[PDB]
Amino acid sequence: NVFNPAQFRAQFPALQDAGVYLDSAATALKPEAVVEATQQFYSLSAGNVHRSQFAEAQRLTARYEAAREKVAQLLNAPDDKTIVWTRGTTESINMVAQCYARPRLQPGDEIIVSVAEHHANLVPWLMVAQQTGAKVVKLPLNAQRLPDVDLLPELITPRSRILALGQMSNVTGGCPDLARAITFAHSAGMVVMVDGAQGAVHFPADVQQLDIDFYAFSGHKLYGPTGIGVLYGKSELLEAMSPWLGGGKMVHEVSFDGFTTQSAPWKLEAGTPNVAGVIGLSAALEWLADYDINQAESWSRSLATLAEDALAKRPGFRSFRCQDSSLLAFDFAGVHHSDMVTLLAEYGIALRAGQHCAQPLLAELGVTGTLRASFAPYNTKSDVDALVNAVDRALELLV
Amino acid sequence: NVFNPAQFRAQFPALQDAGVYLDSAATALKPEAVVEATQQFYSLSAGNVHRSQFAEAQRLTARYEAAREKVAQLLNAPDDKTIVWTRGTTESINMVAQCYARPRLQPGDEIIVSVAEHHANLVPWLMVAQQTGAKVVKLPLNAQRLPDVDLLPELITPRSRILALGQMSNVTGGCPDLARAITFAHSAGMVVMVDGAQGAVHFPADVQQLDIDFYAFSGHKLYGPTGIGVLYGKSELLEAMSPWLGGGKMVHEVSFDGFTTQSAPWKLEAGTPNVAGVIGLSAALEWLADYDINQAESWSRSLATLAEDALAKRPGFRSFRCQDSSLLAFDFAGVHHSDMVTLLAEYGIALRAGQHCAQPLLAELGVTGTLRASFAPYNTKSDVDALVNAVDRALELLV
Ligand SMILES: *Cc1c(COP(=O)(O)O)cnc(C)c1O
Ligand SMILES: *Cc1c(COP(=O)(O)O)cnc(C)c1O
Repeated sequence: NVFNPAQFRAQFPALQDAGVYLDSAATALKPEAVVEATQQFYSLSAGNVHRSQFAEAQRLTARYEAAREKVAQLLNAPDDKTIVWTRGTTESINMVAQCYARPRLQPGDEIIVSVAEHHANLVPWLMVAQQTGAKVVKLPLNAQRLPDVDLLPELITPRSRILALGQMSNVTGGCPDLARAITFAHSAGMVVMVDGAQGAVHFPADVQQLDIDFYAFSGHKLYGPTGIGVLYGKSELLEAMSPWLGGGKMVHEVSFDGFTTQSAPWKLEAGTPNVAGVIGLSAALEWLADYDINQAESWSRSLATLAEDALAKRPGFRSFRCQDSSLLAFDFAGVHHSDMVTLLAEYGIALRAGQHCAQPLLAELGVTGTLRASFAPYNTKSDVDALVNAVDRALELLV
Repeated sequence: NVFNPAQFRAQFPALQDAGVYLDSAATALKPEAVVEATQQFYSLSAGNVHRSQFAEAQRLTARYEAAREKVAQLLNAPDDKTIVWTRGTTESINMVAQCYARPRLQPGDEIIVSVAEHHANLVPWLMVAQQTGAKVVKLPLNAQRLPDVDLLPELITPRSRILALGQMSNVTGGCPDLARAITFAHSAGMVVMVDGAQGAVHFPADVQQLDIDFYAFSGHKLYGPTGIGVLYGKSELLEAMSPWLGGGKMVHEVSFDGFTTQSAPWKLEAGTPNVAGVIGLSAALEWLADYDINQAESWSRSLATLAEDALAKRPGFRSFRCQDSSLLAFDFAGVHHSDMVTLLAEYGIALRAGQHCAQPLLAELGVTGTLRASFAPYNTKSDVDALVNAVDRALELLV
């Protein structure tokens, strides 16, 4: 189970054309298993007849049927009925806000949201706050740029009901002390929405050991299809939630006088699922299971380190990176980000700049945007050199 | 632009393995263009670098960027910003209920829902009725099994605010007189949710000539990806709607004090889109545009006729088919549906039985379930013979 970066790399058909692909934290390239399972799914009938490809069809069904269990295995969830399909981390969090919090929250209740949250884990709370007369309370950063979990006892009041906290920022790659935050929140009877969109990729959460109430992530960042994500909830919480969308499949009986719902997870999954997305995510998970994530992520982090140490030698560098993360957000003094993104792309280096859906974090860091190079296990030491060499030449052209 | 069934048929890689595929109204097979565009999308970087497949990458971008316009062209919508991406007809209708109706509806307002509606166009109305103290009012069927649009003046009151009406039933294939219903509803100041999940496939609605307020459909029935659908709304209505999910992309500015939203359609599209679904749907639409839908649908309907006339010669047949539809729902006296589905599948015939997410319609028809064979332009006269021959033998084994 020894991680071999060249073995991992060989599985990604896009890699040759992609150049030096350093934007995995926006979205990941896919291994051949995800490409092939999706191609089979769309190249075969989903019906009950197979005159020549029965083997391939039985595989697809087996991938679909095992898919909740593959997510449960990634999170150490105790059973697969705690896994709910969504179209992404965004939908998952809105489902918790609307189906769990909205029916419960009273005027004046408080929702503590960290300053490092992606918009996905902030906007739905501002909305449900408006809807219920509840209030969003800021969790600030500490001096090392992580949500200040030590502040929580001071910020928790009798009115505190929900904590929304990201396991890992898509800007700094920082992870707050999540075990401690959850200990403090639970002493106060609160429930915690953990945004795992980056955390599931890099440090997938053991939701039992961490006692996580709700955990959300997206397939497309976890080497997998677009349009699919997960909500994990403790079984009692999924049971406590109101239904989400209404329609087929989430009901048992329906008449003009009312309806009876399925139990979770189906209660929360109206209409035709994104079958291609569930099958491709299952394929991504089954492919990923062959790799030790600790070794893969240590490799990715080591490349970010090489890059950050090198870039730190050039005039005007600033890094926003925390905890030797695989994600390297940075700036250069006297450089327009979009110019640098474009010049890097001419050198065959794919990365991005912008606000990263993290306006309050950036405001707090005193910037309007950052460049961000993120490293994955299909990157190499030569990708780091290519990045640094391209930056040198961009600086020469721009500064 | 002469329709040629053999030309249309040749485009579907699944067909050989699929046998005689008669379940298109549950979900459609895909043409090679949708398979290939999805394979390219997942086999290439979505980033800014392409060292060898720049041509393929520019195509994918062009498919994505033209995709709203391809939907607008199918519906004769006046502009592409009236097209909103969803994960399916179900989400589209819930978005209209939650974002348009819920903020407006007062205790006692009335929502008229036809007895022929799929659950997708009934459950979200029962939910928003509960939420707002509004009431769902039944639109009954006439003697020909269509929603009784002539009854509408009698059923419309001062309190009537919304009409939910299916353009085409997924059971009977029946289409109510939609122009007239919309005339009556609009005289009353009401808005109309038109469920087009089947109608977009067979008789795609001209939303201008029909003056449709909201129209919904799903990609997977329109020869296209799972996990993608459309909401069309008149521009003033999309503007009037509250935001749907909160998160990235649907906002401009976000802080702890509030947020400003994009205008429609983006206002209503939080988080990372289902990019593979948008690109594959665009590919399905561009492929479909080469065919005259009138000729294709007349061919599909002609096969359903051949099948229904033949099956009507066997003892115990009952048909639920309306208007010589491409969809043929039926029963045989003294036959357990699931037995017949299984025996047909041994003969290589793929169809299904069940409630078709239409409990109130079935209750009204006096049945618990129907078989349903649905015909598409990739079906043939020999498929009709195969179906009839298999039924004969099933009857012999079962009755
Ligand atoms: C399929 C269907 C729906 C629901 O579509 P989903 O893709 O499952 O959201 C709604 N109405 C009719 C008439 C349908 O056939
Ligand atoms: C990507 C991301 C999201 C949102 O994911 P979608 O797939 O766009 O719904 C939320 N949080 C973090 C930390 C992310 O990186």
